[PDB]
Amino acid sequence: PETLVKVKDAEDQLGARVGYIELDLNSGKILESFRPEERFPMMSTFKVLLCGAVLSRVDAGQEQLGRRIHYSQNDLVEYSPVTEKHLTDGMTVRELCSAAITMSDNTAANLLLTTIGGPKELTAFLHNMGDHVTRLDRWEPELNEAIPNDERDTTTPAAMATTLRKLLTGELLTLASRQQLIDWMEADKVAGPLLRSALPAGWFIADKSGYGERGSRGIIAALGPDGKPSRIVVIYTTGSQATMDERNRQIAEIGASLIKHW
Repeated sequence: PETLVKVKDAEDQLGARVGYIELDLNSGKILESFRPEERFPMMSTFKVLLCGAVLSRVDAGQEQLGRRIHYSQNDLVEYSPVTEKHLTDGMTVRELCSAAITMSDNTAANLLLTTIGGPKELTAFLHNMGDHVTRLDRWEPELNEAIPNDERDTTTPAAMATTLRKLLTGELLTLASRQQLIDWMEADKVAGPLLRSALPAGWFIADKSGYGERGSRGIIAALGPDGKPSRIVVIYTTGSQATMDERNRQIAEIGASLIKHW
C-alpha cells in the first residue's frame, strides 16, 4: 500500500493529479495503478513512440538508420542541443533518434516527425498497433502547452504503459529494433533526478522523461534488478504550480517506494 499512498500524498502536496502505472513486463498486466484512464500531456515521453514509428519504417525498408538528413539553422526550435551542432554535416536518422531520446532534442523530434509524415501519422501508427487512446497533434514545442482538458498530445498512464511494453518486447518490431530502442533509453542523460536517483547498484533502467507547461512532468521506464528490466513504470503529472525541483523529488520518492516494495 505504501506506493499508492506516496502517489496520493504527491497529489496533495503538488495540488495536482498524478497518474501512475506499474506493469509486469512479462504478462503485460497492471500490478498497480492510479488514474489509469485519465489523460495527461506526453511532453517529451512521446519521443520514444516517435522512434518506434521510425524503427517500424526501418524494419519495412521505408527508412534507413544511416540515412543522412541535412537541415538549416532556420529549422532549429528551442532546446536543440545536439542538432545545433551539426549544421554543416547533418545527422543520420540513428543520430536523430539518439538525440531525441538521450538528450530530448526538439529539432531532432521535429525532423523525425517529418520523416513519418507528422503528428497524424504517429497517431495512425499507434492506432494500428492497438493504441486507440494516445494521440499526437502538434509539433515541438507547441505540444507541451498542457491546456487543461485539452486532449491534444495526450496519453493515459495505462495506454502509454501497454504501448511501451509492445514496442520494447512485443511482436511489432524486429529484435534488432527493440534492442536499439531500449539501448537509446538506457542512455538517457536528461532524467538524472527522477527514477534513476532511486535506483540501487546493479539495477537496469531505460527511460524517457518529459516536462512542459503548467507543471507538466513525467517519465516512462523499463527497470529491474540483476541488470534486467522486469517492469514498466509510467508516472505523469500536470497542473501543479510546484517547481521543477519538487516535481522531480516527488517522482523520485514514488520510485524509492516501488523499488523498496518490489
